[PDB]
Amino acid sequence: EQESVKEFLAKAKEEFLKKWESPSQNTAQLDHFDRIKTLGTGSFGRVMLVKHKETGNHYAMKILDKQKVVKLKQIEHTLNEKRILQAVNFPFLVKLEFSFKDNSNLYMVMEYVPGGEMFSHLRRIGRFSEPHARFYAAQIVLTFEYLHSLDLIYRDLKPENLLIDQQGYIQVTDFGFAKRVKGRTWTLCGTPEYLAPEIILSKGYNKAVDWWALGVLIYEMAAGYPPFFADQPIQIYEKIVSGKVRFPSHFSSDLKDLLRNLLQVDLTKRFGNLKNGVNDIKNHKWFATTDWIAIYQRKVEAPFIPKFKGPGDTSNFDDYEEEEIRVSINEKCGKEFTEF
Ligand SMILES: NC1=C(N)C[C@@H](c2nc(-c3ccncc3)no2)NC1
Repeated sequence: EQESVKEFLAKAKEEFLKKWESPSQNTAQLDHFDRIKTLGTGSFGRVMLVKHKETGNHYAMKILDKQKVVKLKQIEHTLNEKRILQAVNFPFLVKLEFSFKDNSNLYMVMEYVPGGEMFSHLRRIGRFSEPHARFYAAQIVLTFEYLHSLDLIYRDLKPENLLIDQQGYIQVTDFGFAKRVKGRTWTLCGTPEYLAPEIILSKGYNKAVDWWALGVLIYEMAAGYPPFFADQPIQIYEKIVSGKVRFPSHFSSDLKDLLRNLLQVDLTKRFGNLKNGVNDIKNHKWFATTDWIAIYQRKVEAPFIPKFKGPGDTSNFDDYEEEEIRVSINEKCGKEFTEF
């Protein structure tokens, strides 16, 4: 508990709270950009590569359909996402540069990270070596230390949401389930393979669900597949609440010991949620070679640099059908999104 770390987190919370209490709004508009390519797509929104017409800079624009947000009951979650993203600041979190709305849509304009998703690189290589997995895991440990000290839970850790930048480091994206929480919270949300047992059982839960998800991620990076999988979600949930996990023989003894303490079904015994907090993780034998300050300062040479030609290259993302960005002549759902 060195005073330099305590003072760092105290200042981090001061700066977050000032932006949290006075958010920015309406800092660009759609016809300031040229549309280039669809980078991914979902049930109420998509992400598109765009170019700013006056500066030439590239950005990733997240577009949400207001009517579909209402129908799928995601109003509060969408308002959480933009308010948190405009208030945070950390080396491994993606930067929000603009936000605005119009008659039909909500827009969040982020920095474009051209190296692609961790998911693509993991599946192409097969599995990551333990030093490679540990480089990425250390970045997530520091990011969760930051978020939890601001009373934020993240709730969507998985390889699809971790983007690899030009230096080989992580940028975390997608804050659609992130929330400010003083105590417990109760919403059923997340991705099935990564959910903690207390979410599945409809209990009130806390930041310990992020430390469970870190155990799932480290297992998946080091093995090539997640610890709990099956064809139907109900079958995945039965394996999770049992907590029975089998480890490949190539895992080191230190790795198995860390994973047994992160994938602990009893949340009151889980690493990250004991009296010493994150320091039970930082001081574990599996992290003995990690220089925590050098990682934060980005002074460690990364194990892998993505191949791409420049800031507008899309070769590390995949191909989707290209659809219109339509804006109605009439305003939709104006009252619901007043504060956006
Ligand atoms: N399943 C999900 C994806 N598959 C993509 C992800 C997301 N990616 C970006 C992005 C930011 C900057 N540069 C490139 C991409 N923003 O959100 N949302 C969830």
